[PDB]
Amino acid sequence: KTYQCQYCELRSADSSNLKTHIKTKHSKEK
Ligand SMILES: [Zn+2]
Repeated sequence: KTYQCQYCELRSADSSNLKTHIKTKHSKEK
């Protein structure tokens, strides 16, 4: 149905936007 995060538990709809969420609120290994 939707796409979820891989760090917390916040969803958007599809990868399309979700990608951004991650980079800024989790910032891979930065
Ligand atoms: Zn997240």
